[PDB]
This record gives sequence, C-alpha cells and structure tokens, in this order.
Amino acid sequence: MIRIYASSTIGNYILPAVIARYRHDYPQLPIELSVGNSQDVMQAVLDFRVDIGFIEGPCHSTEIISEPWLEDELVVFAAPTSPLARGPVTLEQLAAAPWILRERGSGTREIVDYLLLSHLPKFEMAMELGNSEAIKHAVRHGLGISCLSRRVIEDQLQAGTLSEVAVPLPRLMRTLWRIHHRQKHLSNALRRFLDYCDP
Amino acid sequence: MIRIYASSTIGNYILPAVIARYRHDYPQLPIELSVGNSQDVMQAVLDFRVDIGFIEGPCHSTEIISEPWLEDELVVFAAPTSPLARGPVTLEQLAAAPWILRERGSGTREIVDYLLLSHLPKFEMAMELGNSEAIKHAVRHGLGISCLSRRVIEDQLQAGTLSEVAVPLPRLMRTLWRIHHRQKHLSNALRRFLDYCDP
Ligand SMILES: [Cl-]
Repeated sequence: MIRIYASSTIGNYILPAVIARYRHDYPQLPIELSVGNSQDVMQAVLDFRVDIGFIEGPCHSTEIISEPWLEDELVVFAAPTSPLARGPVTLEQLAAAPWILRERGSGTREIVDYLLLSHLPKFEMAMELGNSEAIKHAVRHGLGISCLSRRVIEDQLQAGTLSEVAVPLPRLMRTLWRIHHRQKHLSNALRRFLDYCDP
Repeated sequence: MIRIYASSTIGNYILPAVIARYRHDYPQLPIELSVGNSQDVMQAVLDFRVDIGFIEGPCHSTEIISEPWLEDELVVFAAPTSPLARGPVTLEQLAAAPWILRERGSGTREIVDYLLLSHLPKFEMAMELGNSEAIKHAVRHGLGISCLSRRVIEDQLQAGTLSEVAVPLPRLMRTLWRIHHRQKHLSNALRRFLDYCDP
C-alpha cells in the first residue's frame, strides 16, 4: 500500500491524473490519498501516518527530507471586469486592491507573501478563505483579487471567467516538493509509483 | 460581524456570489466565511464559534435548529471518453463501474448512498477521496465515475471536460440545510443577509 498526503494544488489538480495512469498499469496495488494544506502534510509525515508527502510551500524540519519535484507558476488573477485585468499594473495598484488570501499553514500563502505581498505597500486583506476554490469564486464575483497556482485557475482562464493580471515582477515560480521522514525507508512499490510522478 | 460556516458545496459555489451582492449593498458590514465539511459546520455551531451554518447532508443534532434552505441536484458524471458517458446506462453497468466516493460519515457520502448507491447491485468503490475537487480530477482522468452536486461540476460540464451519465433513475434531489443553535436568535443584521440567501 502507498499512503499519500498532498497539499491542495497537488492533491486536487495533479496526483489524481498520476494515480489514474498508475492504477491502469498496477490495478491491484492500492493507493490512499489525503489532501490538506502543506502544514497538514508535514504533520502527517512527521507522525508517520503516511509514507510520502507532497507540499507547495517552504516547510522546514530537521526530520524531513525534501526533494524538488515539479515547477509551478503562481498567477495574480481578477474578475474579467476588474481594471487590473487589462494593461500594465504597478505594485501600488495591486496594494490598493482587496486581497483574498489562504489560511495560515498553506504553502501557497507563504510563497505568495514572499514572492509578491512582501513587495506591496500596505494592502487590505478583504477575506481569508481556507481553500483555493472558495477564493477562485470569490474573485470571479468581484470580492477581490488573489494569487494561486496557474493549475488551479487554468480552466477559468480558458473559459474567460477569470483574468490573469500583469505583475511587474519575474514570473512567480515555486517548487512543488516531495517529502518523506528522514527515518523512513521508501518501498520499491512507492519508488515505482514515483516514476509515474516524474514528468 | 456575521460569522458563517458552510460545507464545501455551499461555501465554494453558492455563498461567494451571495456575499458579493450583499457587500455591494452593505460595504460597512463585514462577513467571515469558513468552509469545511458538514461536520465541521455542526461543531462550529455547537461551540458557538459561528452565528449560522450551512450543510449539505442529513446531519442531526438535538441542540440545532435546521431549516431547508435550497434543494440541490446530485448528478452522476464520468470522463467524456468513458463508455458510460455515451447513451443510457443500465443499473447493472452502474453497479459494475469504478466508483470514486467521499469518505464514510460525510454528509455527501450518506446522501449519495441513500439516493443512488443503495439502488445498485453490489457496487465496488475504486477509491475514496476527501473532497469534491480531487474527485472531479480523478473522474476527469478516467479513474472512475462519481456523483456530486450539479453546482460543483457545472463549469466542467460546460467546458466538456466532464460528462453527465444518463442513469435510469429519478432526478436525485438532496436538501441544503441552514442551521443555528436552538437558543440563538437571528439578528436583524443576519436576517438581512439571509434575505440575500433567499432564492
Ligand atoms: Cl436530508
């Protein structure tokens, strides 16, 4: 058995496709997938409740081995009617918009703070929401703007229900990490599953 | 300060739009929205941590007043390339399909069991997943089929990345409940917001 805990973007928008391909070739090797925020993953790995974790924030622990797995682009986005949805925008313009943020313990929250919000003037947090789908829909209906993985909003961007916002910074790139306990021995079955995770 | 706790279908797909219409008419009156599962909502109401809760399953407590708030259609869905997406299916074919289901004890699993799975001869669960978004991605990539609120799959049905299964069953309707503690009184500030939570 392979027991996995994954962060929100990874567990909801990546690993189900990987598991589908894996189960097709190994239909009699079970997999358990739990999804939470990156802090949830860390604690599950530290408690030896899962075999492997996947996180999307800089989570640190002397008891954890972290290995780079995938790149991931964070995207500032807004309702299509927002003035920010068209043309160049400045950091001061971003700081004047209502921001919708994830909860403490989200890797996305921490990375967005370092890569972007740390460079903004005083800005208002309009709402704090505990998952990325509530944020997507709050932004779609004009409650504010936010910043999430392109993977989370890709389908809305294509359908025109959300709009990407230009940011005067380099592409907001982060690493999606594979983690396991420093004292954990990875099974051959798991290492085989990780081959399906490799792009 | 109105403090809401809502299950995922309601908090992610219904209330964001409602809060928008409300804050547009009451910008000075704030709203705090927490999203989780129905059981999280129940405990938050019991612990007096929120003013009102919204749930999507038959959960019951003797300390709670529950009122039917909205009806909600459950829909069986599959990858567009699935044979089960092409024409009417039999109960036998549904019973043989790989089911992607929410965990036992959740409101969605209980109501899906009652309205759908209890009518199938000896179905098998291909995988258990803890939230609707992971389920959608799993089904989208062919891991199996599932049953969720039409509201939750609407965008993907429109995009054509998920397909509705033509099942030989009645239209499957569940209840979305509004709840509060039985000794709580709905303030006029909250009753006004609830007028915006009125179809
Ligand atoms: Cl019910």
